[PDB]
Amino acid sequence: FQNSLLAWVPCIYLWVALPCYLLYLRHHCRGYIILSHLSKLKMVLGVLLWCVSWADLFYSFHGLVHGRAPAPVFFVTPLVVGVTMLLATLLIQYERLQGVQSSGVLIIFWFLCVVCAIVPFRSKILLAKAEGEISDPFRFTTFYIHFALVLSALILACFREKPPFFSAKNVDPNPYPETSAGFLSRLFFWWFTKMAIYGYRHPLEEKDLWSLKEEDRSQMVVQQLLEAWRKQEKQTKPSFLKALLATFGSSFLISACFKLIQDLLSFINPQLLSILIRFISNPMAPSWWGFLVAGLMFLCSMMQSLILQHYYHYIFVTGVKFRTGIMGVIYRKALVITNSVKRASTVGEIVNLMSVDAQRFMDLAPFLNLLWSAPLQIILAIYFLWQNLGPSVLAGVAFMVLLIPLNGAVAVKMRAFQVKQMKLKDSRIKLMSEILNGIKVLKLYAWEPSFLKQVEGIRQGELQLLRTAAYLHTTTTFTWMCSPFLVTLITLWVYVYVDPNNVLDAEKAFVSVSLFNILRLPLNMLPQLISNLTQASVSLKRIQQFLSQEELDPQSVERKTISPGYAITIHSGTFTWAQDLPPTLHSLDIQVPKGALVAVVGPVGCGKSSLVSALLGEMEKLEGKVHMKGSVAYVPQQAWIQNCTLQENVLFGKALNPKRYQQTLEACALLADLEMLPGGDQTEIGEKGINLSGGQRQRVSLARAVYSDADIFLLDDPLSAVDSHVAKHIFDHVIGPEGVLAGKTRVLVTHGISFLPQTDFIIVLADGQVSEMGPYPALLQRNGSFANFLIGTVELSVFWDYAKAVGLCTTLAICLLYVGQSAAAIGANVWLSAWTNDAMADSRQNNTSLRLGVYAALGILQGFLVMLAAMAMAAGGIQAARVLHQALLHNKIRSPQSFFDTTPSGRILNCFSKDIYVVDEVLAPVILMLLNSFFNAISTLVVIMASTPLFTVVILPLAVLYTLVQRFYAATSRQLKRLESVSRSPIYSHFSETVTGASVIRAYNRSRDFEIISDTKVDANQRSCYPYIISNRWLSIGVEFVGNCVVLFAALFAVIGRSSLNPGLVGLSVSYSLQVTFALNWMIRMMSDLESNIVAVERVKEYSKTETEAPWVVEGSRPPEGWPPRGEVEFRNYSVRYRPGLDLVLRDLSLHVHGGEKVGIVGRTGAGKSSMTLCLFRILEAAKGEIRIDGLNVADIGLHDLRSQLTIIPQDPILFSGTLRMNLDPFGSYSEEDIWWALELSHLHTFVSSQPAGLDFQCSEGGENLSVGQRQLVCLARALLRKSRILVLDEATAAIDLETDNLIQATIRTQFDTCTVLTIAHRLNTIMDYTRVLVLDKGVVAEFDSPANLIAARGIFYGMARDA
Repeated sequence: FQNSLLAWVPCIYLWVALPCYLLYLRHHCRGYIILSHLSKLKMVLGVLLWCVSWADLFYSFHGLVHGRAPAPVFFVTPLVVGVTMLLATLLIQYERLQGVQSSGVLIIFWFLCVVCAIVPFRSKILLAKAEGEISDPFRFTTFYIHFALVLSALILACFREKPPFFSAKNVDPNPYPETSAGFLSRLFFWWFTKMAIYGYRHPLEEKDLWSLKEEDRSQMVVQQLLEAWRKQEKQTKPSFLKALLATFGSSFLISACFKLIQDLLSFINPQLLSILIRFISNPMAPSWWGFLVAGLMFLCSMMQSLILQHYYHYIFVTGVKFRTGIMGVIYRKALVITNSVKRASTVGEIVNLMSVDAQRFMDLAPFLNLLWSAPLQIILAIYFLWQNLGPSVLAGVAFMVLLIPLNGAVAVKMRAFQVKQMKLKDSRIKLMSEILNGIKVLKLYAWEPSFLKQVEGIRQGELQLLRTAAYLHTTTTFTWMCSPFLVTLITLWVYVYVDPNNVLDAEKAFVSVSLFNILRLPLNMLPQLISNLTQASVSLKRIQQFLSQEELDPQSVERKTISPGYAITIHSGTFTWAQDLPPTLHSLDIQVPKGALVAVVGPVGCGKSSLVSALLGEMEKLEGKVHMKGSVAYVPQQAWIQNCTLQENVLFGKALNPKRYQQTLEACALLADLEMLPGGDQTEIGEKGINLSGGQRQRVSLARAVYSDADIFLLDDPLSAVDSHVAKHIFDHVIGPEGVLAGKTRVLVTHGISFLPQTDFIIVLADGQVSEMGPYPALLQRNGSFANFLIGTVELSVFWDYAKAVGLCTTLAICLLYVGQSAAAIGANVWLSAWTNDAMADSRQNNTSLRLGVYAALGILQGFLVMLAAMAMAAGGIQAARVLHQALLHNKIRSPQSFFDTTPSGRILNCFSKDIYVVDEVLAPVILMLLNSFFNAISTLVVIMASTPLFTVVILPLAVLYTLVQRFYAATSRQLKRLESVSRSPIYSHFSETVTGASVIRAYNRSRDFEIISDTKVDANQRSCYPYIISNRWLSIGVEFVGNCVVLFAALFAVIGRSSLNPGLVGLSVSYSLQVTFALNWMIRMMSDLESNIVAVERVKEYSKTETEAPWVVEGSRPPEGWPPRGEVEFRNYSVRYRPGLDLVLRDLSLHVHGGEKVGIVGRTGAGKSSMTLCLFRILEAAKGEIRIDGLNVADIGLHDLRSQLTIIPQDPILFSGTLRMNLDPFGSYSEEDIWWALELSHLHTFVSSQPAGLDFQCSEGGENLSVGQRQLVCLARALLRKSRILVLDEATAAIDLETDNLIQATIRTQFDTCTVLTIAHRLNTIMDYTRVLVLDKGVVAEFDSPANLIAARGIFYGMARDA
């Protein structure tokens, strides 16, 4: 009694001298004392001094068992001398961050600790060996480890550290706001709030993120990991694992003690719950016991949920440096791997070495501690269950383990139904892409119903396949909602029936419920652990074998010594691409003097590229030596271009000299290319840029080499794909004698001939052996081989649109079917909470059978009302998918052709691809988990208010706080993930190059510059991944504060009303409140996935509203059938426009055409003739005037009763992939004997009759498996299949030979001589045989008469005819 009271004295010194000392530490303002061995070894005497109170504290809790109760303030002292230790070992770490060499407060604090211990020390030592023997060994052997360590800390406290030598300000813009943050505003992540608020009001941009602290930069993590790798390589067993284990494994032990002292801190709270329950069952205990056990119960869950949010802050940051020091030691390897290794792989398979690999190393970081933590708090969380419910928790753990197989078999059965839904979805999207590509022709044959039905036919299969792939989410909401009940049910059923006298009471039931909740989380997240450890040790082997490749940098060329006058000197060398292959170049004796233009020529493949590769060092030199001196400019055969701007490629790491840059552009014949390029020159080139022509690319490479102005110019025939005139001009102004590169050494490798006469010097290779080395005439006269060779949020309207699509008579059957299961769960819990209040003295308390039955058959009802609601939600999700996709199709199909002209077919397809996939198979389970987690946080919070009603008064501000933190978090964590997505891609797009073009980089000795560029591209990703690691901690602090104020109040209001409560409903109210923060984290995760995934359904509903003209059939205004060959198609003041709001394309046009007569439409380009083929077909709806067919107003018919009476031969020949039968009659109303006859008229009969498939011939993606003329014969065959009375031919003589043209015009003349044939053309010779010709000019009719009369009229057609 007289020692515990004394133990408080130092522990009350810190907590009163802290606020008057921390404020002092706001007066140095720059300390940063360096972490030496006297500090990191000093703040670890804190953690052990804490683990020696925990071991002492839980010995008191072992007094509840065995009945022997310690003193009331005898388990409190270990819990206050175990928080000042977590405050000592934190003032040590925070004083170091300031400039406090001698602590002052901490030294006298340790002095107090030792002095306050001496009196208890001198209270047992005189009674230890004098009295006798051990005498309670635990407290006697624990009081010294809190004296040995306190004396060690006192010794290490009165020391003095080195001077701080704090740095300068060193940063003008906004820095990381953790450096220079308070002690409270750093424990609670309060420094992020300034961004969160900001992120709510404005859109975050890369200009707002935080500059990295210096030790986190991209170049200072790869530099430390490189040194470890090199030190490992010196060991002459090169393994990579221990290199980064010795690199980061010291910031991974700082995160393995937070995890420890948070795993140990989470088992206190069940024990305090047991104390509280035992207290309420006793009516004589003073209330301040209850208030003290309800106060500790919150200040022990507010530092178990604070140490955990700081373990995550250090293991996520150490994971952003696993994959930053690895994406930089690979990129530093990609620049030195020999070319054999590069050619024995794929450029895109090494990109995957950090795109796919080396990025799951940041996923394995969080899980790398569950390797020792998850076992630790199973083995421990069972030990506490065992002393509560005895061996009857073998079943409650066996079931929760057995739940891993029967929940991992429903993650590989959800891959059999997840690939079958990917092949089918990709077939559907391929059909959709084929429709969107050619929609013009598919709109104007009135084939819309056929292809629409064909798309619905294979959407039906996908929906039917989701009818069985969404009944495996019924089995993922079971083990999440009905497992917490079923473990309790199995445990209690075994417990009450393994022994008749196992009385079930309040503590046994509810503290063990709490321990089951603890045991749950580390137990269901072993599957992910094994998944990662097995799929991220495959990655490590790939990275290890890549880094253990062969680097070719053996100084293969001496850049120092040459006999004066020569630039290149090869001395009998031999070269091969790889040692296994036979040598490619043998015994080369080459003496290229300075400034000389040497042309290296020979038979095609005689060793031309190999010579340049050897001179650059790319070839493995088997024997010999090469001495080349000077800066080398290299022009590769296949030009390599950065994903950058044409000025930066041509600059290529040189200072912009505009006087010289213009000269290089003019000499390399690039000033011409600066005109027709979109942006001029600053346009991007490459994959995100514009595909330049091959000649343009190789001239860009030549310009890069020329502007580099190096000493030597190695050339690999850059003018292969360049026109002769351009090639000769380039040779004159750049390469040849009069060119700029006159005083510089040159080397030429070529297949050509015309450059040899202008050459200064020529070397002839002979199968890897130099044959002749002489000038052009000397070699020519010898008759050698040379002679022979010559952003906001979503409104309620979106959710109501989704609910209406699902069916608001099925949205009800879900939102009042979780209410039923919520009520059944509350009822089962209340029934248990009345079973634990057994008849405290009565023999007839033998209704264990009844009490167990009305609990089993009432938690089961809570099962059959979540499967019956998960199934209803799955059915509603697939119904919404079907309805929304049906609307999307039936709208975009009927959309006017103007919408397709405006919008590119790429923006259309993503909606059918990525805005429906989200609607189809990620919204259904996100809704389901948001409903799972909302009806767990509501039952939990209405079983508390039902027991202690006063508690309700605190739920109004703890809901304002929770919704406020969600509104502020989701509005920022949404922008940081978008902002991270747009910056993760450039790293890989930059690693794509520097692998393909590492030879060019090395040639301009430009490897350091590219390392710098990769560092600043990894660092821009890293500036946006450091937030979103802290917006998730500033959230989990504002959610584990709401979830721990509920813990405080559910106990405070249960001690306040202790006279009406009983040991039962308080155990429920309290133990069922510890996991109110596990359902508030899930309801924050899902409420923000949902808020972002649901913009897509309002996009799908936005694009389903675009205006359309959709009278396919009127069925009430049907024109008379049996259409006659009257052909009396007459315009009447007709006027049309492509775009609503533009000028009149055809103004006041008027004509009358009799049946069968041939009328031709000709004119200048842009006269609107094309749109004329679109005005009879009502593609562009009649604006002014009208159009009449046989005296009938066309504007009064269903569109598919208009277009199904007119036939054309459309401009673009489109063949939709499938059988050739489909491409001739999609509606399938044509007999097969007529089809073949049409193929004889089409003159395509020979092809189809010869082919084995015949009527089932397969077609590729739009007529690339068929020649052009075959495509036009297919169109003509469609025409003969239709054979209406009106035909509108469309200019089919543009890019085909005459023979096909002969066939098509002959068939038109013969077969359709009984039809009204309208024809448009630019080739008048096609229409010279037509009876009458119509000529349009400026959208108004000018001449309309016979070809002879129009020629006789001396008109525009007469002038146009002379032009042909």
